[PDB]
Amino acid sequence: SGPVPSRARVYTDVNTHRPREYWDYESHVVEWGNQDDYQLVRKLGRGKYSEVFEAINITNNEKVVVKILKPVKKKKIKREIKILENLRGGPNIITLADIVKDPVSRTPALVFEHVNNTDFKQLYQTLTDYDIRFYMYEILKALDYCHSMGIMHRDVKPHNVMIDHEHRKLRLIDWGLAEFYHPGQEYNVRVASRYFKGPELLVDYQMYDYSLDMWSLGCMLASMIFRKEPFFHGHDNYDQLVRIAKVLGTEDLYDYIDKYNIELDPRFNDILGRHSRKRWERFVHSENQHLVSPEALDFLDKLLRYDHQSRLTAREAMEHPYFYTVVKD
Ligand SMILES: COc1cc(/C=C(\C#N)C(=O)Nc2nnc(C(F)(F)F)s2)ccc1O
Repeated sequence: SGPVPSRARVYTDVNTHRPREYWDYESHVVEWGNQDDYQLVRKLGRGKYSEVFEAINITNNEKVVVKILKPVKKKKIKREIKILENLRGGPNIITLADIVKDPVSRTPALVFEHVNNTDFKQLYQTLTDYDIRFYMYEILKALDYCHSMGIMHRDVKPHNVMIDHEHRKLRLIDWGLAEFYHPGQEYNVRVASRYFKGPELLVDYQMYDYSLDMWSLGCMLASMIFRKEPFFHGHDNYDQLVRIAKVLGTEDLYDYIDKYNIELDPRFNDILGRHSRKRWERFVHSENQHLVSPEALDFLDKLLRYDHQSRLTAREAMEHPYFYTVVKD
């Protein structure tokens, strides 16, 4: 009895066949740079796990960004550092430039390339149909890369997608929640922002994979093309699943949990209800129709599936007709 196991349908065995040093981040040995190379200019932001500063690298006169990690498990720190080093140079992956020991926090400070960002409230108010297709494709490059390298991001959301719109430059950031995918491994479901959490997380299914990121990407896409941010706006993790079910319907939710022999929290008995699956056209109106096309809706439809094994992979997504109009390098 109990839930049915699951495996990724792609990149299943990447970490199996890479050497142990690649994924065994607990044994990684950090090469420290010199903290005096970087002069902090201003604080950019603060989160649960870090503070971020604009800085100058006074050895080359280049702007950088410094992420000073808040005290946390050595394991979580080494995990992020190892993942960043493994992915460095990949398409639209934020580039780790240095690692220093901050003298005040006495924790690692990660030094990254500087991206001249516009925060996603003003940007998302402007982006055209063409812009959204372009930047989605750029996100997909990053996701196929990290998935192909055995890593799931697990925190895909607008805040973690930096865009310097002037230079049409995109970087996927904050790999602090990212993990190595190992077939059969059970993972923490307390990942991703509420609004971007996949159904697998919301029904407490731990044996998930790269396809989690594709659900999150779908949530981003829906918010952008329908001009509703966030799209699934739950007030807590339970209501989050109810909001999803009011769109995707309850019958396919039950098919999903029945497939994996998953049982819903009895707390859903009085709040879930019975809901038909809705057609995506109902979210189209005169103020977002310029961002919507049959191709957009089909693409969105193929990302937002309950069954994590049924979602487009990043590579499959890049083959979708939605991207036919995007100029390719
Ligand atoms: C929060 O985690 C990260 C954050 C960042 C970078 C930024 C953040 N947050 C970042 O560069 N933010 C900026 N905000 N304004 C910038 C400006 F105005 F200087 F362009 S950069 C890079 C890697 C990370 O893992």
